[PDB]
Amino acid sequence: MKALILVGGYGTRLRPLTLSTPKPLVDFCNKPILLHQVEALAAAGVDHVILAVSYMSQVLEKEMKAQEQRLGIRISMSHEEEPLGTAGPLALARDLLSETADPFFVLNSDVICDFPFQAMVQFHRHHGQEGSILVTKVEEPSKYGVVVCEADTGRIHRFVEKPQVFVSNKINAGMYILSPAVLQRIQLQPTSIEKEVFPIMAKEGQLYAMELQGFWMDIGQPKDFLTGMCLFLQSLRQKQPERLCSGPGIVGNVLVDPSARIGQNCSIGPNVSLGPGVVVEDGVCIRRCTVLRDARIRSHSWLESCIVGWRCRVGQWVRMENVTVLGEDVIVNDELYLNGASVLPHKSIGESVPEPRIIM
Amino acid sequence: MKALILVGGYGTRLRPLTLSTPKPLVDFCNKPILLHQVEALAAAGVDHVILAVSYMSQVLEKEMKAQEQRLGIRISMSHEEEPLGTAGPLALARDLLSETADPFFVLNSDVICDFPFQAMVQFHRHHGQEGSILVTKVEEPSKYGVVVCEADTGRIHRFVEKPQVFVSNKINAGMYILSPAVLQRIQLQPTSIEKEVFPIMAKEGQLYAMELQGFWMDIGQPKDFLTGMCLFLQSLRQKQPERLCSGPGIVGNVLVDPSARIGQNCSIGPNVSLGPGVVVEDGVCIRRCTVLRDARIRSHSWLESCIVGWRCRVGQWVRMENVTVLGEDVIVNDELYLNGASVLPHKSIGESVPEPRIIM
Ligand SMILES: Nc1nc2c(ncn2[C@@H]2O[C@H](COP(=O)(O)OP(=O)(O)OP(=O)(O)O)[C@@H](O)[C@H]2O)c(=O)[nH]1
Ligand SMILES: Nc1nc2c(ncn2[C@@H]2O[C@H](COP(=O)(O)OP(=O)(O)OP(=O)(O)O)[C@@H](O)[C@H]2O)c(=O)[nH]1
Repeated sequence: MKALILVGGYGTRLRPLTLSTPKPLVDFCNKPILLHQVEALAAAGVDHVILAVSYMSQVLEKEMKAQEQRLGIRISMSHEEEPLGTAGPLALARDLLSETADPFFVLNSDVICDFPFQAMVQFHRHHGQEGSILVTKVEEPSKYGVVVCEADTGRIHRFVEKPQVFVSNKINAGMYILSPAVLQRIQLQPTSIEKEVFPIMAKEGQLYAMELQGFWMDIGQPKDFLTGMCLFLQSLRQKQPERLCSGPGIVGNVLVDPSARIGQNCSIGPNVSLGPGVVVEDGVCIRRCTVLRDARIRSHSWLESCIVGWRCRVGQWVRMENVTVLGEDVIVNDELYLNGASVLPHKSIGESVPEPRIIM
Repeated sequence: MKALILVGGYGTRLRPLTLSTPKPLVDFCNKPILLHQVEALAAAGVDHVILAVSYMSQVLEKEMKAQEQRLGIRISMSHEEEPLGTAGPLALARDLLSETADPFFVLNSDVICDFPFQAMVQFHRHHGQEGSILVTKVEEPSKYGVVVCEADTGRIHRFVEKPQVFVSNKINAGMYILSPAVLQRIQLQPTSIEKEVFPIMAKEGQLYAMELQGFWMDIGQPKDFLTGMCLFLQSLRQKQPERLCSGPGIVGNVLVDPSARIGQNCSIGPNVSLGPGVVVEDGVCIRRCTVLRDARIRSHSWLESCIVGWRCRVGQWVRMENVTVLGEDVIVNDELYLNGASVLPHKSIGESVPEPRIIM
């Protein structure tokens, strides 16, 4: 099939991470999240996907042009200079996606599940109308478009009603199979697919709703980034137990990259994903954390529920907790305490942050 | 002469403006500050200028090499790959600054003053020694690197100083004359000139001082940028009053580019620097505020002590004050009070913000 991941957004949620690199090139469990979705597409049999680029096209173009030939598929990219939202990508790319009368796949980048492409195309053949979404039921999140669905038919009566769920209990997981007939309904203008097309789509009855098995998380937020990392390591425990590292100083599910290094007398606790090149010295405790490429974590420090970005140097006897995000090349001095520090890139910290702040 | 302007330190201070363009290329009084530097250098009579370019290398050099042909002076660019601090620059360009036994200018990226290049190059020869610095008198020397000198030689005993040094009352204005033998005190490793080379040169007896005559300011902080603005607009009233705009609603020292347009029945207050293309609508009271390029400020707004970045949109009845700095392409919604808001680029604000805060 031909597919489409709209990957151009300014990652304003997940901001210090998405200041250096784009949001799809943020390394999520030792492999970028665009690479997760496009690798699942290549597993599903989609022959062709094109990126819908708006911002930091350089790095995305380079890495994706390499991974094009990495795996046997023709993957081009549609470039936009003015950000047309998440719908204008459809009409910008309508030149090649209005060729045949076959449905195309539109995914958010920031969504990680296990991807039922074949189950949803099996779903989409039944109702035969324009658009299919998949949805996920969680109680507390209402950020996305919360949807109202039918019985095992699945037809959408209503969606996009504002937060005050009241027993709806289904939120759309941002993945669509659209017919090419709705390609002409969208126009070139800066438009959002989530709140412009889909409302009249829902009052027309053309959306249908496949709902998902389990392990879904959107990881556009750093707290949601660590929660999705927890879920993804749980799913890898239930699927590939040999990938998760296992030793005497390893608790729970830990995803150590082979290029990484872990010193002795150090307790890498549960739900940790060390990146390619990290140096965790002798005596560090790390639980629930994400450490990205080339980040050195010096000895006797204690990290819980925090993202440590690229080329960071965390000093000795440092305590970082409560979802602390560090940008690229952030240097924490020794014996400091960071609580909720959102640190921008290229900043050396010599002073504790005892309350959640944006260090700038 | 040869000049060496250090221009590749990341502008961590005055951050939402330097998260998009480099600190040398941010607009200060409608011109990049680096262009103030090299234009007064080319007026004074240096042969060429070496730039030390690390951070946003391509976008800075893409304008610098287009300006060198228009100036009439040559430009070399010592390309920093690791950022070698603020002294490792002239260790990188050692062979360029070692072509002849000659003092060379070393300049900072942030300083703006009446650059006294010829009086400085007259002063450096009389004292004989290896290096001379341009100092300036402050009002209150509370916490900055302060300098204590001699009576008529200016032989500075001690250079760098942590606070409660009250006896000094003189600071480094960021301009240095340097003989090539200082060039063989340096090493290719990353180092600072204020931290280590000037400290041992004030141990030697080579470092000499000569204080300026008014209007010095850095633009490293954003409030320091705003007081430097007017420190410059008071200068443009004192020296070349033709450049400053004057009109019925225009009061005080205002700078307006010819592309900038202003509706009627408004009140542009003193110390305003409207950049190129900016659209000021009806009834918009702008005072003490620099408005960078392509920024639209909608009607009935009030702005005081503020920096509006590139291509921002300020809504109707918005009250922005207290060094509220908007980054590039920040859309402020109507009827909103912003006080202290540092707003990161590509971010829309729907709530008013009463307390000083970074919006990430
Ligand atoms: N190609 C492209 N993709 C876009 C554009 N705007 C949004 N997207 C995509 O929309 C997807 C999901 O939307 P969001 O969850 O709100 O993420 P976002 O674009 O980073 O926006 P924020 O709310 O600021 O985080 C993101 O993965 C983006 O890649 C665009 O203008 N061009
Ligand atoms: N080429 C280069 N120049 C630098 C580097 N670091 C500092 N400089 C220069 O050193 C001079 C003094 O530094 P600062 O005034 O503190 O400016 P800054 O580099 O933006 O750093 P902060 O204001 O502290 O964020 C400036 O002219 C910088 O351009 C560097 O790593 N590479």
